[PDB]
Amino acid sequence: AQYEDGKQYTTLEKPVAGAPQVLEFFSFFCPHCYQFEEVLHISDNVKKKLPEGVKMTKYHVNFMGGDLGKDLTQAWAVAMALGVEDKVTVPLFEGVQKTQTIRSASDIRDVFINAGIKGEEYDAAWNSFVVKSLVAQQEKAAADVQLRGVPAMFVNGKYQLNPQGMDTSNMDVFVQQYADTVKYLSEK
Repeated sequence: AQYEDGKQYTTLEKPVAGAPQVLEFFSFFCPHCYQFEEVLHISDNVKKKLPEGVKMTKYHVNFMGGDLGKDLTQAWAVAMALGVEDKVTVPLFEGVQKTQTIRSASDIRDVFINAGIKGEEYDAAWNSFVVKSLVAQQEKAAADVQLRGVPAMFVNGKYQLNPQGMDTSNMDVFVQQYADTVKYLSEK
């Protein structure tokens, strides 16, 4: 066939029930994740090819960057709670990987302040049980799929994207193959 298990995707030996429809995992420490966000705009192109009513979920992971990695997972929970993902994603990536000006929780917080989230509002969220539960959700989702690498995308808790088996000569062609594969898996 044109789409083949073990080629553009792999199938989970242990499918995950009640999973988000499109589930993406990333780390702000992850170099291909940076590319996926700033150069390729994967999430956005996948969305444009998904049907009506399909929600996309994106979670941060702990297993890169040690203590700061965990802070980032909590900060991402804050972004999700406040709905400010689209305002902090780029400066968090650049602060970690480009300028390397993010070295502490306080430096993460600065990114949010500069993005216009108020101090009182950020700290309140940071310490909230709603954010604690949101951290727990990110951890559980990654645990459920035995996750040891990012970037990762899972469709319906059964299929996992396999970008190593797509062409990389053309950046644009790669993105469409990726997005088209997600759509195919989605209709499966």
